[PDB]
Amino acid sequence: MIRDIIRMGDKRLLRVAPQVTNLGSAELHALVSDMFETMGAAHGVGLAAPQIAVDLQLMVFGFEASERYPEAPAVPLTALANAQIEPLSDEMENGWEGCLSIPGLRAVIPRYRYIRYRGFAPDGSPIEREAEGFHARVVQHEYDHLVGRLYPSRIENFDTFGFDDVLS
Amino acid sequence: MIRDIIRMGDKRLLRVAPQVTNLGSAELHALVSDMFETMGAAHGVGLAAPQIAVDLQLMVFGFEASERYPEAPAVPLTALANAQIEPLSDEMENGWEGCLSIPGLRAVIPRYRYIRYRGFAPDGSPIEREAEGFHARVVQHEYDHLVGRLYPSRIENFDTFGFDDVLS
Ligand SMILES: CSCC[C@H](NC=O)C(=O)N[C@@H](C)C(=O)O
Ligand SMILES: CSCC[C@H](NC=O)C(=O)N[C@@H](C)C(=O)O
Ligand code: NA
Ligand code: NA
Ligand code: NA
Ligand code: NA
Repeated sequence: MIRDIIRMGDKRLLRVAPQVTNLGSAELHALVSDMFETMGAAHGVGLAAPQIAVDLQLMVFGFEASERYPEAPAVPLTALANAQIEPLSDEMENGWEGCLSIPGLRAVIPRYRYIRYRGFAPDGSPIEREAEGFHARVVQHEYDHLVGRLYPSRIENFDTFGFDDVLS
Repeated sequence: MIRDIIRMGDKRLLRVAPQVTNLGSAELHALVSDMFETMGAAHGVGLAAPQIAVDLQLMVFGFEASERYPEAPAVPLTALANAQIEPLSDEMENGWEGCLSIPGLRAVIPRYRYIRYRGFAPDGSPIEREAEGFHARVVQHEYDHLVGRLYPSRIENFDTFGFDDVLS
């Protein structure tokens, strides 16, 4: 079932989401199914549960290939609960992001180039991976959603903030 | 003639505009006529020349009444060239702004509560006024456009940044 994506301005995107506690459940599998479906219909590369007004530490992401980010390597399709994230150096990297809760826009956002993330797959198997570049960025971006944070609060150069069809 | 309003992302909104040097001219009157017309069609309370891709220190503003800002007192309809602005105290005030170059959005922006602004009417008569509250805010907002600045770079609380129909 495709869910409605709530847009910036909605208080529900500003919450700190509680943990998932129903790993391996039919309810959770259904929710993640919906998230993948919803992410697909909106052409996202990630999607965070709060974006569909469900207050939980849960995200999905990945693609074989992206139209939006053609140079991006494949990122494994992943559903991740109770994510925690750790930078593996201080090195930052700028890159383009946009948000489905902020349709039509993008900006350049600095993110850690290298991270580790940990959590659980929906069946309850533990996940821990090191990630870099775009893979890392995506997970940081989704992580932010889980703590009530959106990319505009991280823009440093506002000359890069603009509409997709316009930006130059 | 209604002009196209360029949207955030366009480099032309990021320029520092040169002075108007054709006060009292038919060309300038025509340009301001267009600006008032354009501002009217888009339901603005101000509009800055760079928003219609004309690189000049020129702005129009004012209304008898605003649907968008019903509590706002009338601000005199004004066309102002070569504006300069001076705060009259350090007191700041938060209020809602939106931008026609950023359709659909608004945020809370701190502005000087009290200013003086100076410049010329299109016929070349000098204008100097003291202004407060909403009158002041509008002129600051348009002034920003003339130096390559947009309101997102002044947002301090990003919880207030959001879509019009959503914000709560
Ligand atoms: C590259 S980081 C952006 C990840 C998000 N998911 C957000 O919750 C997107 O898929 N964004 C799309 C819309 C994009 O960047 O164009
Ligand atoms: C109240 S300050 C906003 C002034 C601008 N003019 C900008 O160049 C507007 O008229 N904004 C409208 C769209 C609004 O605030 O809703
Ligand atoms: Na928040
Ligand atoms: Na975008
Ligand atoms: Na600028
Ligand atoms: Na608005």
